[PDB]
Amino acid sequence: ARSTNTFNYATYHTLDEIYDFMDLLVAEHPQLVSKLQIGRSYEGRPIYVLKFSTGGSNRPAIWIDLGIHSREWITQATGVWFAKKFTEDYGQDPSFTAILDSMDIFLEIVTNPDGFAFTHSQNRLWRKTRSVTSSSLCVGVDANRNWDAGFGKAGASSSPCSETYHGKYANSEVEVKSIVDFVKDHGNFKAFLSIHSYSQLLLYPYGYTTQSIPDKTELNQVAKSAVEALKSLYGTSYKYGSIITTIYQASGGSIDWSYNQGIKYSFTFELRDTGRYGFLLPASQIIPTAQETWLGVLTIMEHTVNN
Amino acid sequence: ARSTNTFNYATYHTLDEIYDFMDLLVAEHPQLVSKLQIGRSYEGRPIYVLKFSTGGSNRPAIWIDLGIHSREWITQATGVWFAKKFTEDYGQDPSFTAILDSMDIFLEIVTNPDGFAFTHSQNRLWRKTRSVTSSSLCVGVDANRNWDAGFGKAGASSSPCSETYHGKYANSEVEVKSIVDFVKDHGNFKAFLSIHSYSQLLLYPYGYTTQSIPDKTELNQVAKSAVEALKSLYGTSYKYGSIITTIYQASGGSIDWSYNQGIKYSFTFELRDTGRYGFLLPASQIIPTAQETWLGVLTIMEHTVNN
Amino acid sequence: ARSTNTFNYATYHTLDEIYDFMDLLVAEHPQLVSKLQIGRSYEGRPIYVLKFSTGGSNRPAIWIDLGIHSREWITQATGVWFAKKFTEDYGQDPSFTAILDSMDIFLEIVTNPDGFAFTHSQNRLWRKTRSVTSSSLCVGVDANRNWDAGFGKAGASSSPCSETYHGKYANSEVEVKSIVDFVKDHGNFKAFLSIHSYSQLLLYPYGYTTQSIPDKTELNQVAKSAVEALKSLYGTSYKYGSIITTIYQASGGSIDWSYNQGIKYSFTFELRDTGRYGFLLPASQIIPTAQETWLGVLTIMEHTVNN
Ligand SMILES: O=C(O)[C@H](Cc1ccccc1)CC(O)(O)C[N+](=O)[O-]
Ligand SMILES: O=C(O)[C@H](Cc1ccccc1)CC(O)(O)C[N+](=O)[O-]
Ligand SMILES: O=C(O)[C@H](Cc1ccccc1)CC(O)(O)C[N+](=O)[O-]
Ligand SMILES: [Zn+2]
Ligand SMILES: [Zn+2]
Ligand SMILES: [Zn+2]
Repeated sequence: ARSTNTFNYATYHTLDEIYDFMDLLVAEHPQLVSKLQIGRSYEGRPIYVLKFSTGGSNRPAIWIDLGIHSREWITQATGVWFAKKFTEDYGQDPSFTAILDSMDIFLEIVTNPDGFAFTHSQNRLWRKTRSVTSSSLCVGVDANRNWDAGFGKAGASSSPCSETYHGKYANSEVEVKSIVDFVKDHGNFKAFLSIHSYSQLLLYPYGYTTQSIPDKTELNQVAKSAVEALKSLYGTSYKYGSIITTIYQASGGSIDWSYNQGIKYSFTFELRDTGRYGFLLPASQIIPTAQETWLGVLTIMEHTVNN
Repeated sequence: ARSTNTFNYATYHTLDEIYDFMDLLVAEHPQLVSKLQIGRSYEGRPIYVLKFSTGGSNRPAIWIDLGIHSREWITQATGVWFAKKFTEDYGQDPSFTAILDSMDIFLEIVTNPDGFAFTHSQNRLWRKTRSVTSSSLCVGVDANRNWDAGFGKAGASSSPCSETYHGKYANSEVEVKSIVDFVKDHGNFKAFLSIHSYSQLLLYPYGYTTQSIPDKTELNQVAKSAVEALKSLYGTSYKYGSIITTIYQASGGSIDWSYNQGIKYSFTFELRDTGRYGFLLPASQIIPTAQETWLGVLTIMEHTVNN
Repeated sequence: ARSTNTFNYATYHTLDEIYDFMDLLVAEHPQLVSKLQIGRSYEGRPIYVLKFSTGGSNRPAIWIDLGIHSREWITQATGVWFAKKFTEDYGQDPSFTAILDSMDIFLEIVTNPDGFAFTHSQNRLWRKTRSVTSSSLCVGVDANRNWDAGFGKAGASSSPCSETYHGKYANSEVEVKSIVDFVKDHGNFKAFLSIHSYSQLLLYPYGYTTQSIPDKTELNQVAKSAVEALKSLYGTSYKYGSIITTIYQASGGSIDWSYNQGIKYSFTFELRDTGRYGFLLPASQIIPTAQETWLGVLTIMEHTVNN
């Protein structure tokens, strides 16, 4: 595709195609989008974040990371769609235009590029990073159990060979540390959304502890409204609540870390399909999934701009 | 450097320094080395191939190209080291001497001279050529996606601005066509090796198709022996296999083209570092990388001379 | 015959006559038909596929293979009639024209050329390939038990001398691997039809397992519609259903592999006669069989283009 207008949003793409997509979008919308490299993956691949801004100096921001678990293909596909949608709706949709006129959005489409490349090359269901560390045959860490929020506690595995291995220590994975450094340096993030796939859930803070967050009432209602908005499009039903009470105890998670940094609107989305196809969600559902999910994300952004 | 004996092999050099190196070597070893200009780059720079021969008439040959991707500096540096090594070992090492007594070696140290100059003056990470298309303000083509082997198929970009742009048509880039005309004219090449950088892999034919080559078993055995020889020096671990099964589908590749020309021993090396430094490999690793890679290349040459 | 217009479609032909037929058709309809060589048989004979296309780039396609079992002569004869039929009906029959204006059809008339030549020269009832086994005096493999779908499981024999020998490993037979690679590389096939002879059956996915396919309801109805269309011409009755529930458990089959690749409309046809003549079907039945079978095939293609 020589234009984001010829890019096939209804099909799954490779790392190269998505990175090329990034440059096309920036070339096509230079006053709105820019490409930032926040680090290099374990295998040296550049880690890219698309910044959507209409100006200002470090305006309140919204963080959105997708594909931290490589096999969750619907997320990277949705991230690409999100990127295009932002450029299409700014100056067209009153609400989204208002958000971007006062806030910046940072979108990381492929948070785990080495694993993504691997899902295309050797194993479609690979989910961890591709780091090799100590005296262990196995490879990779579950990057979403590597964050410094209840790191190493129940809800993660200490076995390097486990699919939910948390890594040697908090932030050991460069893919995670790169985000931590960017967000802490920025210092003005108001929302932090992590997109994952399948189970159709919208969860808020703490998977590592049963302690209720100080903002439970508000985040719970924001989640309720977001799920209803998402549902209004195709009838896709999502369940919502805190991570630990909704799915299970899970430690070292991204939104527990961001919420503890003071980023109030921290939520994690588990996208489409409740198991019919699971991680192998048909390409025919990419656009519909992205469209409905957008409604839920926009709902959250709206609460962030007015609060 | 006034002599190839004073040339600093442990540091990265410029195009001028490498070209001057070629003349020093030819002047020092007239009966063994000659400099051939197989064409001119897009920007008019001469394209040089060092020919190592001990006589004969169009003897079976071995082709070795390095630096087709300009930013992969470890390859041009290794290419220079190789040239020097050939002159030191011929007549001394039993095996290499036997190889050059029945075969010629054609070494192209800087296959993409325009890109190389660009990496020194404007962008250290530039990889494509410097050709200027017509309907785009972007520059260059991925020379290793421009060959007439599955040209234009999945595994390359049709967008001129892409880092993996395949170009207008097969062999559009003069840097590629120059090699194609040279090899076709010669008509007696038995080996074709393309040297690239980082990921530590030794790959054989077909990145453009899942079809296994008719000589898969043999090339796989050769690759296995070559990686073990390379590993024997410093313990550097290389993985091997076909391009598509090891990495991913990639079209317009050089060894896919050479193999389809009837050149059985077609391999591509992806040199040192698995991502720690990536393309910015420290100069302190030049000599060790060249040394170990040499063992692997020699292994391939040996299987070519006895078969 | 110097023209496909004088070609005798009511008689059985040799490999050479069919191959010459292909060239005549291509010469007469260059804008619609092209001949592709997708590989070489065990004994080195070219393996040809006729591509019918009105343009486009990698358009959704329909695959049709015939003669994988050499003695099933009615299939190759039907393949020849099919090829001619497509060139006569495009631009004449609204439905077929619509199919070709949006889709490509790939037709392999003689999937097992070595065996075909053998049925003409040595054994009219030979059905396997002609590959030579290392430690065995027996020759050939049952190409339709060599596919990577339940390969080696119940429903095939591991004995080289058996008429249903599955071979050393999945895809061991180049006649099978050639199709696999082509279809995999293409990546946009929507239907995969394999044509065999006698029993008068139309079967859908899974002969190796009793597991019901996710698309059983749709394929079953499509099958019902296809058999009704086929019967409507001469009253030929066909039975339909899954391979395992209709005939018997059979592993390594073509449509089990194609369906598992994501090609929804995968069906296998067992043509005319329920046993009176068996494999030795009279030439006088070639055209009537081809005509009625076409209606069934067209029916499937129609469902493929609208879904
Ligand atoms: O617990 C996990 O690792 C996630 C679910 C999740 C998501 C966010 C916070 C805590 C848990 C599962 C998944 O989304 O990665 C899907 N999966 O690859 O099993
Ligand atoms: O796919 C590529 O373009 C190469 C790897 C490669 C090398 C040979 C044949 C097929 C692929 C990557 C590289 O060696 O050029 C390093 N890079 O990404 O600049
Ligand atoms: O099992 C076979 O070999 C086929 C029947 C068949 C056909 C398709 C998928 C599974 C089985 C019988 C035949 O069509 O090959 C006729 N024959 O016995 O040569
Ligand atoms: Zn996940
Ligand atoms: Zn390279
Ligand atoms: Zn059959």
